Order: sequence, then structure tokens, then C-alpha cells
Amino acid sequence: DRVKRPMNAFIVWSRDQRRKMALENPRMRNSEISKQLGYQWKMLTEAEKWPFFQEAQKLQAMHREKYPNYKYR
DNA sequence: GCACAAAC
DNA sequence: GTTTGTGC
Repeated sequence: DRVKRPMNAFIVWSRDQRRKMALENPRMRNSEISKQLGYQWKMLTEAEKWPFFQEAQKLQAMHREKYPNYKYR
């Protein structure tokens, strides 16, 4: 039925990227961390891309082989 | 447009 | 309260 769902390259940033916002701003009242990341996307920091994108590639290649044309159902 | 995950 | 990527 449902296929598996490894973390998405977007939530990847959450894990580590949010650690940054939590260190200097562990007291965010409203939901700003949401629009803040959006700003990082229109300007992705390469210092952060290369590190986790390397493996992020094997995530797609491996699981895509286990579900050739099997899409969401 | 719908289905799935996480943290503040 | 909410965002975003993947797939057609």
C-alpha cells in the first residue's frame, strides 16, 4: 500500500539547520523559523549543501530501485 | 492536487 | 500555526 518515506532533503535542514536557530534563538514565540528557511532556499548556502547532499543521492537511487513504477496509492 | 514525515 | 521535496 503506502511506500516508505525516508526524511526529505527539506526536513534534513530542519534537523541540523534548526539547531542553528535553536542555539542563538531557542526562544522563538511566533512561527518565524518557517519563513526564515524559505529565505535560505532562494539563497541556498553551499557550505551546508555539499555535506548532506552527498548521501541524499544514495537515498533516492536505492529506494527508487525497490519501487520502479510503484507510485503513491 | 493528493500521500508521507520532523521540529520549533 | 506553518513550511517544503519527491512522483505523475
